[PDB]
Amino acid sequence: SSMSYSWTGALITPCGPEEEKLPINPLSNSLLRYHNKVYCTTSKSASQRAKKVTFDRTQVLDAHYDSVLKDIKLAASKVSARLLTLQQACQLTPPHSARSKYGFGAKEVRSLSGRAVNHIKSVWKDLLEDPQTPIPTTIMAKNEVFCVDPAKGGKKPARLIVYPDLGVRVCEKMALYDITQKLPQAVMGASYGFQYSPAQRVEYLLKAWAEKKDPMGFSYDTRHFDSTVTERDIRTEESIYQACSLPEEARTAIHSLTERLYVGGPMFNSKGQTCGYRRCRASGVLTTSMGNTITCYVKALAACKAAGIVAPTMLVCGDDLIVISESQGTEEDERNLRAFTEAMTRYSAPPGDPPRPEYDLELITSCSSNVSVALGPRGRRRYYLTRDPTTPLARAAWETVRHSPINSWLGNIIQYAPTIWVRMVLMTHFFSILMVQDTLDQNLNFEMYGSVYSVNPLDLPAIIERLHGLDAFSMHTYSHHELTRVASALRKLGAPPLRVWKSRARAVRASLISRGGKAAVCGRYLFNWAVKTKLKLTPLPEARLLDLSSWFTV
Ligand SMILES: Cc1cc2nc3c(=O)[nH]c(=O)nc-3n(C[C@H](O)[C@H](O)[C@H](O)COP(=O)(O)OP(=O)(O)OC[C@H]3O[C@@H](n4cnc5c(N)ncnc54)[C@H](O)[C@@H]3O)c2cc1C
Ligand SMILES: Nc1ccn([C@@H]2O[C@H](COP(=O)(O)OP(=O)(O)O)[C@@H](O)[C@H]2O)c(=O)n1
Ligand SMILES: [Mn+2]
Ligand SMILES: [Mn+2]
Repeated sequence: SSMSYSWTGALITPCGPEEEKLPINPLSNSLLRYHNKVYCTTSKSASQRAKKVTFDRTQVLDAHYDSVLKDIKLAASKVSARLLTLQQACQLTPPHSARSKYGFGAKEVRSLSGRAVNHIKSVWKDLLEDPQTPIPTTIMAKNEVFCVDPAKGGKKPARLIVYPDLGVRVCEKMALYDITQKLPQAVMGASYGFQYSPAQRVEYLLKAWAEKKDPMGFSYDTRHFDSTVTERDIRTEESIYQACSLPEEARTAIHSLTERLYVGGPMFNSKGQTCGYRRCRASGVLTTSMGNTITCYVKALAACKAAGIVAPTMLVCGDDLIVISESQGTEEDERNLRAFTEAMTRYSAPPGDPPRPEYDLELITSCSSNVSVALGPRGRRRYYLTRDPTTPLARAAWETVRHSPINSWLGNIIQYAPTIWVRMVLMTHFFSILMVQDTLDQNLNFEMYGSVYSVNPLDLPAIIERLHGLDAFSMHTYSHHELTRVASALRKLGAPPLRVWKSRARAVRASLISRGGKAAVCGRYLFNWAVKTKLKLTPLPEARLLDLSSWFTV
């Protein structure tokens, strides 16, 4: 039926500058050596990304989907949501969020400057009163940093980002913000993924695998998900929102937003030229993650009914998906996943990689992360969440005039603290730099789902214990997979081997303990793995005092 995009063929122009790599990346050139392999996407590769995401889509709904949708709209019916006040909505604007054509910006919006408050009042009135005219959107390349893959044809092209004006975005929060904070949890329950700390996520997969008598899991990511959301998906989700107990002013605005923005609108490049028209999900609206994750839930859950996936347990993070279910022999299980894929493709959510039933939890990957196991001193199996370190390393090497990679180092040390690569590579380089910089106690930002939290480098031991527990400073024997992947990435990036890092880590332990105080606790804990004779670490009193709830939620 419907064509995802159409293109006037104007360029997808960049937004401001696109910083270049420098001839010395002086923070990360003691980390890895092949700074050529570390590249950043760019509006140049936008034309190529355009060509891969455009295609006529044909959706084929059936009674499994119809059944599922109703059980979800009934789950949504249990919801009460409230409008956000124009001012609440305003103060949710991120401090550096892209400014408005009408000369004002995140600065003024969060300050409740009267100029903006007015123009946003006039936006929201026109939202309620006119429920048809399209809302112009801006399309721009997305810039993000990757390592090259010569197997994947070199350098990825830049993901497309489409978003409305800054005044608009605040009204989406007035109409919809409250729903984003409740509906995914009300519809899916524990199937909802973005509520779990890494350890909590691991506990869930473990709980699920254990309660099958013969489990079988697989993962599913949809190829170019933002472009396979059809106009009927986006309206079907508006009727999921409308299932909720809402005030009448909200429903009007919601409906107007769906008709005028969400189901599609003309896209403008940064120079203003009409760039094309969009008939799919704009990645950039408030509902981008709620909408993906819920649309994904039904499609995948209906396709589950359609394949005869037995006793399925689901974990949905955006378009990524894990399904630990009941096995029907290796022979039938294979057959079902084809039915799954076919069903999904019939729903306009075709995969990039054909799913495959797996029977070993380490071999199942989704959300770029997998589970894994290590022994401790106790000879006892401890499970953790790890991932391919090739990209986190690459982003640890992004140094330009304008961006310093250290926040990224924090982010990883926090998120994948138990990993052999964080413990032995990142943590080593982190403190090694901070101490020489003599900024070991200057605060750092840790970013996650758009929230930023203030984090001080010397608190890392108690933070990591509240999130991962003391077992994180005692991982004895890593899996043969992890050992191979970590080795493999260090080679691929010209970083020194893990043997080397053990020598350098010994040193950082010395200076850290020799600074005493908090620095010394970082030594004895974060680098206990490094020493011939391990100190018996005990709980930290600070750990019990920490509130890390909203970190890994939404
Ligand atoms: C609602 C939401 C908002 C986010 N906002 C920001 C932000 O403003 N600035 C920033 O630097 N990072 C943002 N992120 C990414 C976030 O910081 C983490 O990196 C995120 O958990 C992805 O982890 P990952 O790279 O291992 O998953 P991935 O390997 O990237 O797999 C993709 C899955 O994770 C989600 N995801 C990954 N990257 C993003 C992204 N930029 N935006 C939205 N979803 C993403 C997708 O929903 C998808 O389900 C956001 C993530 C979510 C889910
Ligand atoms: N940096 C990012 C990455 C993904 N996303 C969204 O989350 C979805 C995840 O899809 P993905 O990461 O597997 O890549 P695609 O399949 O969309 O090409 C995207 O379609 C986008 O809608 C985003 O909004 N910002
Ligand atoms: Mn995808
Ligand atoms: Mn994905």
